[PDB]
Amino acid sequence: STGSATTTPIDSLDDAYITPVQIGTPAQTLNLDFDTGSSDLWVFSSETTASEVDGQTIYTPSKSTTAKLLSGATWSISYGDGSSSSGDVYTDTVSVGGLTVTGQAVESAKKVSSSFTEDSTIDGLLGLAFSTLNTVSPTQQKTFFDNAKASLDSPVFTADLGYHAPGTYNFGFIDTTAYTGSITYTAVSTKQGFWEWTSTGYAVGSGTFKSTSIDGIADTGTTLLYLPATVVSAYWAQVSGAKSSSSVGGYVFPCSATLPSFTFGVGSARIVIPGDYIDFGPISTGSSSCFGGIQSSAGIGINIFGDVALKAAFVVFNGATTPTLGFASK
Ligand SMILES: COC(=O)COc1cccc(CN)c1
Ligand code: NA
Repeated sequence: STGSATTTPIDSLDDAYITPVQIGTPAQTLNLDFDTGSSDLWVFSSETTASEVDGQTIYTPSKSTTAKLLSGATWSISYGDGSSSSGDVYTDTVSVGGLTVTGQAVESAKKVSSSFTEDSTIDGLLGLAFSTLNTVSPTQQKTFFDNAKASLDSPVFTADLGYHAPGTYNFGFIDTTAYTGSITYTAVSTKQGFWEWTSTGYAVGSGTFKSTSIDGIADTGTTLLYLPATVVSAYWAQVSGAKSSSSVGGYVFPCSATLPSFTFGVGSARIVIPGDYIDFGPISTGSSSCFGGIQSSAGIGINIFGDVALKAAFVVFNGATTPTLGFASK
C-alpha cells in the first residue's frame, strides 16, 4: 500500500503545515499538523473543554461506528514551545492520502493550552517520531507510520514541504520526480525517540563551507532552524543591523535587508536554504524589525532542523530495521 496527501501552509509565513486526515466511519476529516518530532496522534474532540475550542474541527467518536474507547488509557504531552494537551484515547480507522490504518490510537483532547486554542487552522497533531515517545499510559501506543509500516510497499515516508506553497507527504514510496540529483542518506540515532542525525557542516551565503558535526533532529512540527550559538552568530553577522533581542526572544534584522542563504551538509552533499526562507516578517504588525528563521538552540538542549531547513529539501524518513534519513535538493 501507499498514501499521498497534500500539506498546506496555515498562513503566509509557513508557520506550520496542515494535512487532511480521515478519522472514523463515516469519515470525519480533520486538518492535522504532521510532526516528525513527536509521537502522539491527538485531536480536538467532542470531549475538549468548550472554552478551549475556537474554530477547530472536532472529532466526535460517538458518531463513528468504528470508534472504541481504549479503556483506562490517558495521555498528556508538552511541546518545546510550552504548549500542551491531554485527554483520553479511542481506537478508530485513520486514513491519510488513501492509506488506511485500522485500530489506530486517536488521542482525544480534554484540555489544550492557549496556543492550540488560538490556532483555529490546526485540528490536532499526527506524530511521526518513534513510538517510544508516545505518551499514552498505561499501554504505550504506536504512531500511524509504525502501524502502517508492514502494509507499505517500502517502510518509508517522505516530506516535501513547500515555501509559501503546498507540498506533499507520501507513505510507502519515494517519488523520483519530486527531487533533483540524488538522495544522500545519513545515519539516525533513535536513542532519544527522534529522527536524530549529524550534519557535516554549514556555510553562510557564498562563504566557505565549515566542516563540523552538528547533531540535531529532523522536525516537521518545528517552524524554524535552531542551531548552536556559534553557527547562528556567524550567520547573522552577515546581515547589517541584525541582533539578538532578549525582548523579542531571538535574532531580528532590518526588514530592508536581503538575507544570505544558509547551506547545511548531509554527508558530502549540501542543501541550500535560500535567504528568503529565513525571513519570518515583522515582529509585530507594521514593524520594520523582522524575525529571523535561524535561531540559537542553546536554550533547548537539542539542535532542530525544522521547517526552514526541511522545506529546502526532499526528505526521506526511512523506517527500515536500521532507520536512516535521506535528503535531496529539489
Ligand atoms: C510550530 O510551533 C513552533 O515551531 C513553536 O516553536 C518551537 C520551538 C522549538 C520546538 C518546538 C516544538 N515543535 C516548537
Ligand atoms: Na514567533
